[PDB]
Amino acid sequence: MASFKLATDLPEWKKLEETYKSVGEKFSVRDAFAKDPKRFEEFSWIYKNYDDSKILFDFSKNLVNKEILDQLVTLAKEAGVEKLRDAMFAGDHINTTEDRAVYHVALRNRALRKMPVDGKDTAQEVDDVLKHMKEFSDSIRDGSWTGYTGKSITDVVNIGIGGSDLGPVMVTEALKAYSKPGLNVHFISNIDGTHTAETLKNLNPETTLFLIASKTFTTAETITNATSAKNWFLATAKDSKHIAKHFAALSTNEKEVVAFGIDAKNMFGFESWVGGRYSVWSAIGLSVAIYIGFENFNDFLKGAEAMDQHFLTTPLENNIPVIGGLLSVWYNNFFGAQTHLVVPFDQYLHRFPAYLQQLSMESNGKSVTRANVFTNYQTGTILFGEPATNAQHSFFQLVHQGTKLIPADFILAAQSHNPIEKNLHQRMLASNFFAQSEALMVGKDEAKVKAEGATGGLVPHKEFSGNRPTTSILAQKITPATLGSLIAYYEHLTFTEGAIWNINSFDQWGVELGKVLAKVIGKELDDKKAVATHDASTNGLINQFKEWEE
Amino acid sequence: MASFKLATDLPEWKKLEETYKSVGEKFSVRDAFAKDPKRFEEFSWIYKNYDDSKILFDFSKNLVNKEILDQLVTLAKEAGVEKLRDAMFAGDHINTTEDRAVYHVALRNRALRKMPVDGKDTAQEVDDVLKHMKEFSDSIRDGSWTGYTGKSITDVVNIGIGGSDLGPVMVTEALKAYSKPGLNVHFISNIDGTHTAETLKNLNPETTLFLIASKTFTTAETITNATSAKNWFLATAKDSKHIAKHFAALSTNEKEVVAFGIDAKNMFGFESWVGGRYSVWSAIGLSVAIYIGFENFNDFLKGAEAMDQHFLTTPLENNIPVIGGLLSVWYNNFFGAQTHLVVPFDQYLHRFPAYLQQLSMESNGKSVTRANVFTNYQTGTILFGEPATNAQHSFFQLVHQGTKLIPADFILAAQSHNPIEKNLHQRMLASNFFAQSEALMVGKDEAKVKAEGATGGLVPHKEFSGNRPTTSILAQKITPATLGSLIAYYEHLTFTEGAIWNINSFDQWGVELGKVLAKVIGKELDDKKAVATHDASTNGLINQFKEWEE
Ligand SMILES: O=P(O)(O)OC[C@H]1O[C@](O)(CO)[C@@H](O)[C@@H]1O
Ligand SMILES: O=P(O)(O)OC[C@H]1O[C@](O)(CO)[C@@H](O)[C@@H]1O
Ligand SMILES: [Cl-]
Ligand SMILES: [Cl-]
Repeated sequence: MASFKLATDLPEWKKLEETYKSVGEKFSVRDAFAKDPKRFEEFSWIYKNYDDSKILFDFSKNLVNKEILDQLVTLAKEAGVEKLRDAMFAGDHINTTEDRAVYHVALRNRALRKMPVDGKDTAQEVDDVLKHMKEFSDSIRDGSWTGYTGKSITDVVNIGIGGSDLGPVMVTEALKAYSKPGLNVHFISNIDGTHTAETLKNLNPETTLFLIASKTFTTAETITNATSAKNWFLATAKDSKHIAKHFAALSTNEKEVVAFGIDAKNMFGFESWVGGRYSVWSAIGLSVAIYIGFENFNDFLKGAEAMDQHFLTTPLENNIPVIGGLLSVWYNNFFGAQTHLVVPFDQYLHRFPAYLQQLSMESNGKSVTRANVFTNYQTGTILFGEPATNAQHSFFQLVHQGTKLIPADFILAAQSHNPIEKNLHQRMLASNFFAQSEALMVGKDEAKVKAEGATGGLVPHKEFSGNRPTTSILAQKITPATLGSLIAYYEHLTFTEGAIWNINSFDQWGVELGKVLAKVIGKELDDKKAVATHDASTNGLINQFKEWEE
Repeated sequence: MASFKLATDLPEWKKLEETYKSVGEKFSVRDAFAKDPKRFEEFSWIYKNYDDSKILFDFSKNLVNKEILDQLVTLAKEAGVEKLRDAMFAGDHINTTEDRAVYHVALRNRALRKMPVDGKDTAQEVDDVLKHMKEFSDSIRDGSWTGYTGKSITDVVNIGIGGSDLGPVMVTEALKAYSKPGLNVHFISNIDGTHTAETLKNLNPETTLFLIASKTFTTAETITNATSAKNWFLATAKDSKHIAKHFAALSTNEKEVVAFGIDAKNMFGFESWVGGRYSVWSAIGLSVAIYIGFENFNDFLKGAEAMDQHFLTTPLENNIPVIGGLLSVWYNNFFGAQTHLVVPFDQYLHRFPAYLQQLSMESNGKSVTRANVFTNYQTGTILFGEPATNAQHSFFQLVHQGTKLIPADFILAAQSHNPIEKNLHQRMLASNFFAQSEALMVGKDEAKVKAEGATGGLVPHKEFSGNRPTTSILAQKITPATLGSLIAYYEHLTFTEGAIWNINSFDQWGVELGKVLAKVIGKELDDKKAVATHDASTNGLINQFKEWEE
């Protein structure tokens, strides 16, 4: 049980409402730098990773000062962020609505600390599956695991959706510099048949390995897609006994895996207490281990592990994911900003925002607290983004000159995996990273617009308000370890947010209605008889489809 | 000059504020269907394309009725949406801040109507460039245009960013079913050197064609990327005279094209009155013409042309892009929703939301009206999305159970280009399209949660508010013509929004400050001396980078 019902009940929440009116709403970042010559030092933190690599988190261009952050910290203490965190790490069933542990932290327990669920250490069982993942990925990569005609595997297709897809996609894209030429990964996720047809078009069944990734192993799209891949494989291979060399499963559900015709020796298991949107660390990351090798995958886990130890052991006021979460609440609940922009100045990280969208929004898009009452305040933010410099030429116009507050996180690596032309492109990329946050803060007033040459009614069109907040995250390099630490940062930021809002960040009851309603309609699409069983819009859309379908 | 200063000054705006309080804020869609047995018929419209194909636009699950829509129409009339539209089509300089025509409509004038800028018909000059595009793309595709060693082209790389990139990417992805095996398109856009290195990795200079796409032909990232591709080509080809077989330009700026070492015969020109985010219809779409053939590209243009004729000639109250724009304003300015979700139930359309993000947000992210005063009300929405069914497993949890209003557009084709398994996947995909909008509208109350088996404090966690609005857009098939009509729909929706807000949807002054600030910093990154020329955050970030860079 929670210690409180609603976040709005916490005494510091009421205090922050007043602080918002007196100091927050008209906060001047320019004035803050001028008041405090140590602002950068006070509002930036160096994270040191397990391998002594570093990441600078600079919050100093945010609409925050010591007064405000101290209050947000007091709010975090009243909301029991620490008690909930420690319960999570203790293996307690803090996913209250499903009565489950929340133990993604245990997936990357490479130190083999004691980490019990139901009073039973999980360290060894997690480790065993990783050992299996190492053996199998090494086999694929060295060419000793051969297909049904005795050939080495050249292509691996992950089939899965949401938590079983976005992670493998994002991380294989992000760490693509660590891949081996000739060993390619592919993804089928959408039920849209285009996805199957386009992905299998040029693949050879003799040298293609499928990974069927589903926590439940009952997701409608995934089982259907896996059946279609099995059909495609057998159209060439003919005999079902060959499936054992070409189909593995990443799942919690051994029963359904085996019922599907996948051998238990080819299952890479995980438990219920791994949420899908926190599963890349598990068996789900097998595609990653194959693409870039197990040791790199282990390094990614150990980056998460080090950020977990940071989150667990650091006082709130210096606790980097906590500070990120506190600013989010500040913007979401006091300013009323609805969005949170995440912009990697990194092409490899192009699918990093899409990944964070699930982690953040599926966790925190809730309307009911742990005391089982409805919120009377905003919960999860809408998270979006694209890589820079692309994003500068898409929607940054609105970020600079629009009417909406859009808290933004910019991410850059100091070193590129691709330092072509003796780093000409890298320095240009970096210059944009620095200048965009600079621009958003400093703006450009009327006087400067006039000095730069505009007259009359053109003048206001060229003004920049400035005072637009950013968080800058500078890594040395986007290694596996760095990426693991960065994801864990957003995981614990997400944690802090949900803890303050007193929501359950770890369930997803909101997907069930669409699932049940789609099955009903799917049966109705088995003929071309007009339907009148729904609302008139749903009926009209279905009936128009029936007239227009093949 | 504008007829009014601020949208908030229009008498109907003030009326709508009252209508919002009395009827809008607590609007019940369920009650609306029960009051009006003809609601679906009254709030849905069939668009008929030039080829007699059709698209159903169903607005009936929105928070609107006849009273509200009539008021929004009166607002559109007070704001002079029609006068501004007709000025645009007349070739008038409605891009007031740059004193330019806004004439993307003239790019797809395949009927060769008289469409003058500065009193001079553009029909023939636009047509001439399309004839050049047809000849050249036919040459590439039939193999008669050979590289410097006499081989046919196998790969085409578009180099360009923002308006010069997102369109080519989105449309080649969307219409990929119409492509030819062995003739591939690639994109370099980011200045991040990863983008160049990864794209050119496996290409052969002897059979690779570059399209340097830049309206200005001065964009820093694009010229740098084009120089790098020219370096890569010449590392193999050795002699600069071979460039003429491997480099074309899509630009307004012949001077800079020629200074770059591209031959004028290999330039595909367009004019200043084509905004980048409305340029795919121009020479910029050359990659599309090569990928799927000129005739398919012409069909795409003629789809835009037909939607333009719809927009131009239809009374507001039946004018489909107008209705979409009016609902946007309703949600943005009366409910205070900050976002607009666009979800294609279509894998090919995976980059359709990212494209719309520029069109919408770069157009409408403005704070200054055509009367040259600052707005005191919300302008552009934050547009985001991913394809379904993927999006259902990412952030739809928040769309169903979060605390934010998120107006959503769902798009489905009744027929797939990939109807595998006698349409098993297609019917499943469609069932999700229908069920998601159904679910968002109908919700699930306390009583039903109890009937379905929940007790005690679990009950509220499983409730769905419902009354969550969607627009459903059902096409027969995503042909070129359909896609052209769909983009033009968002273009004219964007138009309507900007017209009501009295902003200039056609400039982008907001990108200049970041550009100027990045050049300053770029010069500072040419050494490793600490810098103190900026704010302390910008200085600290730069200095940390200098310590950590290669
Ligand atoms: O891994 P599974 O069980 O196929 O589920 C896929 C996804 O669908 C959800 O259950 C519902 O969105 C996600 O949380 C999950 O990641
Ligand atoms: O086509 P160009 O001139 O290289 O410009 C690229 C993009 O950058 C902008 O000028 C600024 O974002 C866009 O409007 C444009 O599409
Ligand atoms: Cl603002
Ligand atoms: Cl709501």
